[PDB]
Amino acid sequence: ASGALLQQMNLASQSLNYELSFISINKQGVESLRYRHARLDNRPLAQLLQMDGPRREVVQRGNEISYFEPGLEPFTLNGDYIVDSLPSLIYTDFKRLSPYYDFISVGRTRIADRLCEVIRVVARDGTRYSYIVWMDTESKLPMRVDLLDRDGETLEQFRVIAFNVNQDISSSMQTLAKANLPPSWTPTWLPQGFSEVSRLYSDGLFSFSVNVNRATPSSTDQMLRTGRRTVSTSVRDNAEITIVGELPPQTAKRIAENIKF
Amino acid sequence: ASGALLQQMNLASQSLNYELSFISINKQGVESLRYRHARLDNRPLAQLLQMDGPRREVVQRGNEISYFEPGLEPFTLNGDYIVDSLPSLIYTDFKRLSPYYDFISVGRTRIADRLCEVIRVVARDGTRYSYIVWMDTESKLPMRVDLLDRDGETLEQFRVIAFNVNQDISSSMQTLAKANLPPFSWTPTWLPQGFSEVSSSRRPLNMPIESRLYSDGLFSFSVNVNRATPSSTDQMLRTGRRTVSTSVRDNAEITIVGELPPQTAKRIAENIKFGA
Repeated sequence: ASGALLQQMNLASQSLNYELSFISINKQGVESLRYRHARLDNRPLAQLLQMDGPRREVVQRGNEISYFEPGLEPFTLNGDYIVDSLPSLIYTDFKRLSPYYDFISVGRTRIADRLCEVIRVVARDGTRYSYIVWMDTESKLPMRVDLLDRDGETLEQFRVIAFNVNQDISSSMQTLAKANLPPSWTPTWLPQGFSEVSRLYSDGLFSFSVNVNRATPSSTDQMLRTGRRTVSTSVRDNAEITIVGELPPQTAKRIAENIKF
Repeated sequence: ASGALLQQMNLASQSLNYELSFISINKQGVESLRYRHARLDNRPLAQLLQMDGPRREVVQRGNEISYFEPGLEPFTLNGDYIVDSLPSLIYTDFKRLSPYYDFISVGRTRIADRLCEVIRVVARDGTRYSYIVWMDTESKLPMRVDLLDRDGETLEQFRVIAFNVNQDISSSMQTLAKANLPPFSWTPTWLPQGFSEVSSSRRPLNMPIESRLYSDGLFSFSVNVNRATPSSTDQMLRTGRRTVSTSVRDNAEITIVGELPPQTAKRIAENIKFGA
């Protein structure tokens, strides 16, 4: 049941017309955001508005992502998503994940006065951070997403606050559509499901790089964690192995010590 | 002008029909709430809904507050507004405070995509916590409220996330209008300026404890005095807004409870005089 629900959430995020007022909670604080999404002529339309403070806005048409900020000059990049809108979990190909993750039904509750299916996303080998997701039972849109460290402490929370689904594409989305916008070593142990994309690795959800240079007098063993990001440096033989990305320290360490020359 | 704006925010919160989806942030976490307010026939109507988890709701019809919670039995109490609704600051008589507080204009910014006036509410004697308020420029409704300790760290935060003002009274506020709902031996000798005694009680449980409640119109605290026991100790605990200060002098256990900096609760206790 659970894996199919998660795929439906992915698809709903992409096909429905909707607006979410949400909050993004981390150790820096709580940020207020508004995300609008629509599909016109099989083309994705989106706006991410930042809701307090300076009027930072990012819009998507197709394929191009345009950035607006008072005083600064608007510019357009290529992208399939708006960075830091919905959590990256929502973009997952859950079918790819399914052999090496458990999707666990944890029951249901309300978020934003809407009944929600609650589902844990956990890697089977115990090597990774995990999610929980609360998804709207009716629309399947994500209502809350927690990223959890292995000790169960929350690293990131995303929380819808209010909440509407539209049948007909809204005025501002139609206006958006027509708008004038700016023109020698291998890692011998890896966690299950990670494959190579420095060497960059992904399991379809989390990613990390493994870097190896020659060791210098300045090479040190260190372990730094900033939020999602872990930086692990290790000196073996004449090499400085550096691992960077969304991994528990213990598992970053294990990758390093299993690099064979 | 800042004092006048704050009075207008007070009045707007009471007289307009509106809905606020908001969050309450403190050390415990972030809580999602929805607050609806209306005035029908010069009577306040309100609902506080709790937006995640179990469906707890509180309604106000005039002066009865009614509490609803699945599995439990609904009950109605008397009150002027829903507590832990809008911040208590919003109900202040800012005219009473004016000889003791500064109302300081700190500029303007956006909250919930609305332009807001930003105002600092500061006790002049440096004795109290302070607020900042972000108030909607058009409606004057409160958009954000920070309670700050004296070191400027925030103890509590109200923020609106969205935001609707109605000319007309809603369907649920009309349904609500017509619904079936349930029916001594010691003075303190130093007090910060503006605080006055609201009430006094004595109650057992059976040694008497004598309490006096104090308010300046914004902040409140109680001074409590019982006989000292072998278990009575000096302690100082702060939870958020709430400070609990216990001291043992003579044969008395003085306990101060409420919205006060630790150093000022301590000064109240050491200035209680026993006898005359």
